[PDB]
Amino acid sequence: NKYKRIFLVVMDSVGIGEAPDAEQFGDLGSDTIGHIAEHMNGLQMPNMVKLGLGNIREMKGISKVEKPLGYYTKMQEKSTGKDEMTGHWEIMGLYIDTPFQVFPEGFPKELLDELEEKTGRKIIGNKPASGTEILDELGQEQMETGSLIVYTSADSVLQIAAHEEVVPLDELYKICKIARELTLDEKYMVGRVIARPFVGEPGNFTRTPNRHDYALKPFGRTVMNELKDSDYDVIAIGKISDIYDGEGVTESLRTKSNMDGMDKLVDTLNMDFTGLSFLNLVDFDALFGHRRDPQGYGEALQEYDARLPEVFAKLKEDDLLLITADHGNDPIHPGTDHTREYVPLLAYSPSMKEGGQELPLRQTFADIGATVAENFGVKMPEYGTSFLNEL
Ligand SMILES: [Mn+2]
Ligand SMILES: [Mn+2]
Ligand SMILES: [Mn+2]
Ligand SMILES: [Mn+2]
Ligand SMILES: [Mn+2]
Repeated sequence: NKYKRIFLVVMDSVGIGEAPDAEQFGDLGSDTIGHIAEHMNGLQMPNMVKLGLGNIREMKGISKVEKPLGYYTKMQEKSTGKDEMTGHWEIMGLYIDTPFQVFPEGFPKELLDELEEKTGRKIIGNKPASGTEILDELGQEQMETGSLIVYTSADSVLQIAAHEEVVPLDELYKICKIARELTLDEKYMVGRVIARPFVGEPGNFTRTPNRHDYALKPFGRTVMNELKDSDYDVIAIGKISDIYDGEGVTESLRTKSNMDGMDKLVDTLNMDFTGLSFLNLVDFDALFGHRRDPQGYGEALQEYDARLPEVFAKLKEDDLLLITADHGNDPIHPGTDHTREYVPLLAYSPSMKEGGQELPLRQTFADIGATVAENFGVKMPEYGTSFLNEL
């Protein structure tokens, strides 16, 4: 192998400006890093700058450097959709024609009618809401009636809440499996069904850790599958295992925050492994992008950047660091959905004694998968062109 270890970091939703096909999505004018930089009167990201972030694109507080530590470019999404699954699945070598849908006005009556028909239960709610909000509003009615609270987030999810003392957990799980079956339909294609059991009394409801998820497997065997099948380590950090439904994962490390994510990345740097360490930093998307909070997003990016020098110090000559994103989620954009954007790509190894250069623009996210596959000598993905030789 050229590199013994590849550390892949997805800064979730950290887009670098509208893609050529942004108009189709209602995403004209969308710039995630750029609008955040303007809100902050200049972003403080000196370590990303040293890597060459400004060399990809100059933004307020983010300037180009004469000698970037590593190679740099941006990537264009080839798949139809801009959702959580699509971006990650493409990164690992796939092409996804069928997008996962979001439901800002709730689910179609046709879907909910069939769920009622199959379960013999009434459905209430049917709106985007946080767990706390929907239980405060509907928890009591749910307890008294034995109905199901169905709700969604700003991402492609269908969540079903029921009180543990009113609907047995095993019955809730059975209902979620039915919902999972009904939502494998492009009429209303849902990424994830989530059981949301709760306990307590009116005015004091709490969700329990008895949450179960019902996810879809990637539409194809991924580069992670190939690595695992060839006895390489595939260490998933954060939501990565969930996103791929465990496919090709050899170890999964749960994280509770972006800072915790970086701690787990550092943990993997300290591990003797051969293969891929794959981190998703989700706070950018989950806390700040969807909530249209440019201040919080900017603070999070600055907190993330400050962690990087320790990562640089720990990288070995035969380690490669790859930093990218999955889509955009511009915190100063209408609505609550993602934005169709280019994503940055930074590729750094301490063995790059002369620093890096500009790479040709990556025409699909699958170029990452192709590079990883070529490095470890496993079956190449159907899509994607490796840039390993350029490094
Ligand atoms: Mn838009
Ligand atoms: Mn994402
Ligand atoms: Mn999202
Ligand atoms: Mn050196
Ligand atoms: Mn390309």
